[PDB]
Amino acid sequence: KPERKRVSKLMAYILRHSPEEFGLRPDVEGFVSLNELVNALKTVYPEVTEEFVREIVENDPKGRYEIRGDRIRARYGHSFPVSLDHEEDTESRFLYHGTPRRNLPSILKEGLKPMKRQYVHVSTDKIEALETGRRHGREVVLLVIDAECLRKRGFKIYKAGKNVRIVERVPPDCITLAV
DNA sequence: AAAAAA
Ligand SMILES: Nc1ncnc2c1ncn2[C@@H]1O[C@H](COP(=O)(O)OP(=O)(O)OC[C@H]2O[C@@H]3OP(=O)(O)O[C@@H]3[C@@H]2O)[C@@H](O)[C@H]1O
Repeated sequence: KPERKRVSKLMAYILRHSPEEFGLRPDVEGFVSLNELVNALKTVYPEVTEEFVREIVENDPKGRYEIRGDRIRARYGHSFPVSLDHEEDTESRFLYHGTPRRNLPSILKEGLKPMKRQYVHVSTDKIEALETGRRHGREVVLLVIDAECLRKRGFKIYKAGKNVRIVERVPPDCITLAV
């Protein structure tokens, strides 16, 4: 549990935020070579192996990582531009976003913005949305989003994880409730 | 900061 989480957090740093600090160059789809990631991870944790990383990918409860052959990427969460190929979510009526209550006045004025990432992240699941908001602060509000309001304004929603969804932005008129 | 830990 403890060693996997540390290696998994470093993987997220490398694959979403700072591949260049380790000498890696993602392609336009966000993939790096698997052996490159293992060698990068080894300069911090020298006991990491290809099989140990493959384990983390297959057991990740959110679907954070994707392996295609000898290539690996994070599926969402990037702060550098990636051309993702996820399928569109056309079925969800409501989506959810958890956030510290202190952010609500700004969000009611501007809607949800991607901030430092490329996309706004939301969830199909209320618990997962609230647990994500709790990363940033103790007092959290659950935002309910009308997904069809989003599609009507042209902001298509993509299936990035099991429950994770990404969208360009969420205008304030599409936030129906804050709980 | 699933954005390492010091
Ligand atoms: N207009 C506005 N004004 C002020 N504030 C705003 C805002 N519009 C939005 N905000 C808030 O700014 C924060 C950005 O934080 P940021 O970490 O970029 O986003 P999120 O909290 O959505 O997390 C994403 C992934 O991170 C985890 O890692 P994971 O476990 O792999 O997956 C999960 C998950 O999918 C956030 O509080 C948001 O409300």
